[PDB]
Amino acid sequence: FDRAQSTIANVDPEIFAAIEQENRRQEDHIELIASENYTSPAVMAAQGSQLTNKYYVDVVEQLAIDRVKQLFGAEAANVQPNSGSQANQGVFFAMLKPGDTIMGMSLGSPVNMSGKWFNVVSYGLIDYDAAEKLANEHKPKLIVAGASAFALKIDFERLAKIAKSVGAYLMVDMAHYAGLIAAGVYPNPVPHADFVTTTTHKSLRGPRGGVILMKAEYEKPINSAIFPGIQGGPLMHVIAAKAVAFKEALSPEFKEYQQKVVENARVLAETLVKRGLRIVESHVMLVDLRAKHITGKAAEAALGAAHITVNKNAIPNDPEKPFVTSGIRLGSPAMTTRGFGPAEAEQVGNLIADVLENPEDAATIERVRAQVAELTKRFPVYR
Amino acid sequence: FDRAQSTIANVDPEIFAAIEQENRRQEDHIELIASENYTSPAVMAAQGSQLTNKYYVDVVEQLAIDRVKQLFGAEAANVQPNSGSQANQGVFFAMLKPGDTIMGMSLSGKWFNVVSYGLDIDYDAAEKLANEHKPKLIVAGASAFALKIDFERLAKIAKSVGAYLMVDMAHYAGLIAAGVYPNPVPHADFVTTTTHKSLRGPRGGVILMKAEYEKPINSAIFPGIQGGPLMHVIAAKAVAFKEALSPEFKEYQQKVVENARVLAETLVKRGLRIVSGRTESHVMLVDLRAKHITGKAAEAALGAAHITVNKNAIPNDPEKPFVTSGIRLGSPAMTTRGFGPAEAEQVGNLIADVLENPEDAATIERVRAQVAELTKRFPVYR
Repeated sequence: FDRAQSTIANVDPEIFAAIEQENRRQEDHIELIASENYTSPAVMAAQGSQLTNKYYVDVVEQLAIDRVKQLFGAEAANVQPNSGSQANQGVFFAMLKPGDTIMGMSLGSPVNMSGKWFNVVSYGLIDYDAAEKLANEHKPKLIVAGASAFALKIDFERLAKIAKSVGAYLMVDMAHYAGLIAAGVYPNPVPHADFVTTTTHKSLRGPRGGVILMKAEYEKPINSAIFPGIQGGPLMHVIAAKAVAFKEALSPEFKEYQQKVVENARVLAETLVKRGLRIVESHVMLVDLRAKHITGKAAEAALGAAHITVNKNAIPNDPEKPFVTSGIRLGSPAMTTRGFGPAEAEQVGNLIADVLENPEDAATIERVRAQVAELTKRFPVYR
Repeated sequence: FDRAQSTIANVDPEIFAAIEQENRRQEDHIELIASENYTSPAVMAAQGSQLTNKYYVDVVEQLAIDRVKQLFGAEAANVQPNSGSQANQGVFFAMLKPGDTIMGMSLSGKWFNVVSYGLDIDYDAAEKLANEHKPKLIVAGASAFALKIDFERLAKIAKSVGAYLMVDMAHYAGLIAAGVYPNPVPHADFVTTTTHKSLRGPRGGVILMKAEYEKPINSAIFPGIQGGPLMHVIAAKAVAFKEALSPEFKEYQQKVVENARVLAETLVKRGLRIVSGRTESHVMLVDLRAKHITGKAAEAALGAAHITVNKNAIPNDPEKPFVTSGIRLGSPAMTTRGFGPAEAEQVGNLIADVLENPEDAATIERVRAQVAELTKRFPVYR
């Protein structure tokens, strides 16, 4: 908060100004990028604590491990990774040898994989027969699925059977869905997978970081490779922040929040459809913009000028170049965190359509900016 | 501070209590582990900021990069790693391929073939080993600074066998920034460091490199060093780098060196032997054999008296590795919280008092009370 940040103001005016600019950006924009969120003051205070000075499991780390195990029903957990990528790579580093074969189920999908360090084979997404055939041909040591497995409603039990039949581990990256899974909205892969990775930010609404969940059989292999003797001191301040976020996620309020996220996304989608858009039980949607004769890139820019943040995104059979696109992808987690409910979701849908219908018209952009300002003033992120 | 961490108190009493307990531990102990320090309120506030919500280079990251390049005269920098060891891995895995040979010089075999040169410096013998094993990369670390290795000469040896030269300066980076120790950057392909320790920043790492290596370092997928940055932590790094550029930081390092000199001289007056670190250093290794106490026993007894040190083997140590005949200790942390030469001398005598009667309850209690007077006078954070 104000007093704490004031400690930066006179020692480093440039960094103070950058922080203040970002605070303003977060307050003044309606953030609809589906991976984005606003973590709590408690989370931030934990990672702003004196735990940064700290270098036989620390109480803070045991709390984080115990809570994340509880949240997902996992047999074991490692909370040391500093990112989703570090979590995913950490599984490969721990469990595999150079040149081992990894089979990804993809739509960097489903995770980024190094062709220098591994033999990476991809199954394009479902056809369980074709996946099993490919697995038998390539004999992967590990099969990995990600966001697309959730979006496409993959049967994780069935996938686990396929992995086991060819002698492969099954890994699932649930980062894009972790908060919803914790709330029971989406199926939990943990009972079925050997490894489940996630970010601690995004729909889990925690600090930036990662976690590896694993069956107890793989606790030692994971922890014998992912520990301070090899990767150096973990960030115990960030681990404390993870613990705080996991306690929040265990609460009934968090379940209600995720239900509100789903409902707000439904209302937003329904409003866009009423306003003539096409939508290609979720927190995220892909909007086909072609009926409004605007590209994804132009829509992203125009919405941005109106203080509404989205990402351009290719649609299926997109007629535009991949750096142009015919779509935008947008989600409800962040607007829900700052207090928007169904009425506000519908307002946002209408503001979006207003911009798309006249994207470079100055008066339209000004009116929408003013309506956005009413919303952001009434629903501040941080008080 | 109190208002900020108060936001945790009712939402997560268990974590709040753990934080309070750690705050008390930092306050109530004299920390002499040479790698430990206390970073500034500004650094903490940066990494406690809303930058955690933020997902072309961000102004914050460009400031961090530019400042660390300025601090060390580096051609390029990557400020992404989250520990010293992770900075090191970020070089190995970006620049090498599976099975490549790394030659370490010092006092992961699944991934690389590691050969070790054991450390007056025998450059010919190091060169001979390098010619036999043809390492793709030679790494020097803390022992290279402690032993006064000639980095220009080591760079020539690396070139002569076809190896990159990497130097890990984590244990000396703050001294190097202040001009007290030689800077390896002009001579090495890669220089890695922690941002904490003697640089007194947030916990993290940095890779410094010659300009031609910026792209391969930044692009590596494996093992997940790159590819999801913590912009709040990067802002904290930037703050620490601005601090390190200041004349005040140089004065701090001069005080660190002086306090270590006083500590060492006091311990010698009390009948201890300094193996290494007696002059021009923040760190020293104490040979305890004259006091007939193991490093393990010394660490434990000093800990009971609220003085924190690490046991550490001495050269030719007769004790088991978990036991040892020495302790390693340093002045950075005590200097940060305001101790000067008078207090450094007092600390030296308190240490000796414990070493001389480690099993005597009255001695431990007496020293503990003296330690409490010092820690109360010299709080870490106000």
